[PDB]
Amino acid sequence: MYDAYISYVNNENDRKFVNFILKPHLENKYSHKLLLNNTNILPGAEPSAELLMNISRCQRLIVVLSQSYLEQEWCTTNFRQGLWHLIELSRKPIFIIFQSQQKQISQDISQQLRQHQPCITMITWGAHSMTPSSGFWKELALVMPR
Amino acid sequence: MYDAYISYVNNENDRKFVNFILKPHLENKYSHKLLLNNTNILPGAEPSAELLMNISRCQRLIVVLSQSYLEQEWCTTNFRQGLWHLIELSRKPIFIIFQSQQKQISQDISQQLRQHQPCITMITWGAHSMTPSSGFWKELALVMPR
Repeated sequence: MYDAYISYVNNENDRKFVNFILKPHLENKYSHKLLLNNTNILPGAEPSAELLMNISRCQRLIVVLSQSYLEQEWCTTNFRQGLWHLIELSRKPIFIIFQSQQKQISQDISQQLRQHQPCITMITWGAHSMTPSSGFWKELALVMPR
Repeated sequence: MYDAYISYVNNENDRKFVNFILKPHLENKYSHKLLLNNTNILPGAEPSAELLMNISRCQRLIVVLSQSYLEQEWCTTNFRQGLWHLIELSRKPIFIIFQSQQKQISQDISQQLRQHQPCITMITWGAHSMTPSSGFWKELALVMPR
């Protein structure tokens, strides 16, 4: 049924980005019906129940992979296992990272994300974005359904 | 229409493996209809003609990634780009490698294949295999259609 599933953590910056920037744009021009939650989709580095039951009715998975998101226990203790689970559960999860925060992204996380690069989409957000013609919205459009 | 696409090079070992072991087994119990060619699917490290037109009517891609296969030009000159094209063209290409030949496989290629590990399937062939219940045939069954 749904076009995408949006996994984020509920840090102020992140929730304004999800609810004011991203959710309105994908719901308008691209006509999408979105599912989204700010809980831990990988408790114990194993898929949660809400995610196991909900993802099967979503075509894509967008992770708002911020510094606050990357502080979660699965991110800090077994990012490979969780990334495996994401890739295996949706096929081509999209990961939104932030140019301002890439300072903070630890070595192993950036390497794991580039390593799988054809499989996963890495989208980056800078000052350039928000103009609907943008590297960001171009990329996110090409990886969305139809 | 087709279950799998089998890319091999036509070195003695390879064509006998494709035609006597693999094609008969996958076409029997697993009821598969197989497409296969021994030409270069990545000329100039870009998809060939038959591969682009045929792959759209195939659900899986198996590469018989032997020592002889890896001597081809795209393998030796731009294996990352060709692997990118494969991942982008089929969704989870399967790569059959040989335990006897993993000896000969250079560093960069083995590591590129492990890098993408959730996305691509790596199946390895040893003395154990050919018993239809096999680490090999179990794995190859779990990555095949339905």
